[PDB]
Amino acid sequence: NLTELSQQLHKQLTAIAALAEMGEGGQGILLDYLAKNVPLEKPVLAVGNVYQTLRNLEQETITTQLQRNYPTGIFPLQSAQGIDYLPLQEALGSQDFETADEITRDKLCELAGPGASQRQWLYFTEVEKFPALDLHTINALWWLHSNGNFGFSVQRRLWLASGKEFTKLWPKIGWKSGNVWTRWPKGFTWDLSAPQGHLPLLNQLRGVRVAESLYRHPVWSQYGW
Repeated sequence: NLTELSQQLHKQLTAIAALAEMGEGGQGILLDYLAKNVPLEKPVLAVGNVYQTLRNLEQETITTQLQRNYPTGIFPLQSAQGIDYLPLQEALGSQDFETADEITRDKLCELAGPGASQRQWLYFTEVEKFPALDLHTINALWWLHSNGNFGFSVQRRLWLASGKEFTKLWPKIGWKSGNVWTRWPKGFTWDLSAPQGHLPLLNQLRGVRVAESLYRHPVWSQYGW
């Protein structure tokens, strides 16, 4: 039974869900799966789902073991500018998407430099000059810890599937409901019941220029997003 479920890891989510509900046996299988695939070299959703499913059990022994074996998560926290992405990983690992959103916004300004860090918002030109590596790390964390539901890559593909029309994009990802913009922060859905691409948020107070620059950034094609 359990070995059959083990082979389903390589549809994958159903097996993962089943294993986690099967006591020490199934969880032992999940834990062993991480040991054979962590650290990731490329983002693999199954690995993210295994880690997050185990985290979601909220059992002390599992959580402690995960924190001990994988203190920085399952994905290398790489930065072309030496930025620390652990607080982001920790927020996503705790499924605190609201905090993760806040951190991501702060990290993008930090990535852009002292100018954006001071004014606390971005210019589209700064977005164009973002290093691909940092965007990859940030997006991977969102993607891996949300069953592929969240991430700029997710928003970008929906945008492409909308003929690059932002007015069609907003209702799909829940940032607009007809003629009314979703109100920050209470109007947004900070959990996995949110629509595909709902997070991270990109404030439209200053237009779509930042968003478009981000979606058109070479990182997505370069890293196979």
